[PDB]
Amino acid sequence: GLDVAISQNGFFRLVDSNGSVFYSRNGQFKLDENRNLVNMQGMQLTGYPATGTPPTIQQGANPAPITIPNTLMAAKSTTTASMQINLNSTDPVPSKTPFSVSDADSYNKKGTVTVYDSQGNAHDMNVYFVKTKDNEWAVYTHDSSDPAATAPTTASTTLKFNENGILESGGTVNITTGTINGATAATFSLSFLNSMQQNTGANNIVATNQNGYKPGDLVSYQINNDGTVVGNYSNEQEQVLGQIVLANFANNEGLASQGDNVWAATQASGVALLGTAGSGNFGKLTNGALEAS
Amino acid sequence: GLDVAISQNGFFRLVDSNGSVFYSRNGQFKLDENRNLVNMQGMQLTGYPATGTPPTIQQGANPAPITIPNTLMAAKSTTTASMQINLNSTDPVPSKTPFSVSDADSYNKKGTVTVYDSQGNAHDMNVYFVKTKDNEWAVYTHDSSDPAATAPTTASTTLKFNENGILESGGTVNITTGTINGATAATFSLSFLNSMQQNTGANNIVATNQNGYKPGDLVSYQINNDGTVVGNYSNEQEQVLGQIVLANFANNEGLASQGDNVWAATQASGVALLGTAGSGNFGKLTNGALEAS
Repeated sequence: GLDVAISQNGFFRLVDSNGSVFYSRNGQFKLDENRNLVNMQGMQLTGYPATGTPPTIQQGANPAPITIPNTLMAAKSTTTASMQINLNSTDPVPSKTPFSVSDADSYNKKGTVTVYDSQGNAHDMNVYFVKTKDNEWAVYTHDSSDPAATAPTTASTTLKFNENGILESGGTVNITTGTINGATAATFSLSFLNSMQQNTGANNIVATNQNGYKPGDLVSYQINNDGTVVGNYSNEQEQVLGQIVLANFANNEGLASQGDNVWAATQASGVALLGTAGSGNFGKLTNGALEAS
Repeated sequence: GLDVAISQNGFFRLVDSNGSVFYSRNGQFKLDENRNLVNMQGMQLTGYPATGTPPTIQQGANPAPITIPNTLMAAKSTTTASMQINLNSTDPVPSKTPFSVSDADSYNKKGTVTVYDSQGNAHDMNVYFVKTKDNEWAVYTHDSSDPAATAPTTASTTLKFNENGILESGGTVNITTGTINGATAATFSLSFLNSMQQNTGANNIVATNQNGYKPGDLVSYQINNDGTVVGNYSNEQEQVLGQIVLANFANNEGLASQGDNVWAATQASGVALLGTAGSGNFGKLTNGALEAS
């Protein structure tokens, strides 16, 4: 049961099953089976919808019943990843050829970045650096999570460093994962931005990142103090679901009582003028609410 | 990446890693780290294994995952060799005695045949012909590749020719090589079949042969149009590795779609009836494939 209060002026904007619009400062709502937020009389709380991916609020749409779906948040397939490596200029060119993922002396360094496909399976992508000549390093990649993968035989790219050790070419390359449990592979741009070749040191990965994630179950939802409604999911991600609209009238004394501190607009009240908590005419909600699903 | 897809009837027969059997006309295979030919879901193409030495495909075989091992093809120790020589009846009996591999006027002719031991070392076998009297020629042999081998002071055989110059006796003799780098010697039958004594000419070796060879690294592999899978090795030899099986059903409409273009047998389809491309129920593969290692 959500309890949300208006600190200063304004009313929540509600609708009944016929679409007639009403107003109330009562902030007692329960999530019903249709995933709407409803007061004790069944009227639905309204606000701006969220659309797109990532979802965003459309403040120019007509207000409609807020929904808090329990639909899982879809996996996002990785399309970018990065690895920042410091490579040692004094490293040997490996004598053991060819390169093999199972031959630890056929490469100079292995790193790993875990990426995700459209279905949300993890692919632990191993990245191998093989010094070929002064200042140049072949890069192989391999999906270690794919039990039916091919052995890489050809470098994905070659990093070339200038005399000061700054990466001058070969720093971005398109990688495709293996196909796990039928799912279509992730295809992503792998960047080695900020990698350098040190005059001396040991091969070391300083940072990695990637922009995908697994699917998430709804763990909790919340109303922020500006009325934005946000879902929190089990994949450590969030999605905006909508934003509560508030209403003010030129004359509150003209509003028609429906009982149960619900009100209707009249000629005497003027038209409802709409906005959001914490902007323009309206103070923030006193707090908002956070509720486990 | 191999491509042998099927516009005809017959299905390839695949297994998942649990041994469950599936069928598909899709012929897109990759050679994975496990050395199986897999489709995009990681299912393994199956067929008859190769057995024996030389490896062959039997009619009694259970289909199993095709393998294309990267393992070396083993050397074959030589067990036969031949040298066909035309010897000159007017040749002198050498006056310089004794016979010595180092004294070029102590023999009438020298030839060479390179044989192999089971490790694959080459032994350069020198063969010396010394006319002893009318129509008889002593033959000495020596492994020039073994520094510890005793100098030949006794003939390995004596060739005797009849009045027409046809070989009458002494034409077949077992030879044992020396040893190289701690490996066991080769033992082979040396044949002088088709050697002749000409009324007049110069001593001349027309042909040699032997049946051994060095070890070979895998260079390429191929699928022939009858589905036989063959490895090609750097010793200029080949090995059969297996033979892809095809399946047909009494009722294809009865097969259970597994997604993609993969199918499972059912009571409605009947049991799979197996064979090979280019025989019985099945026409040849449209082409086959050839891939470098």
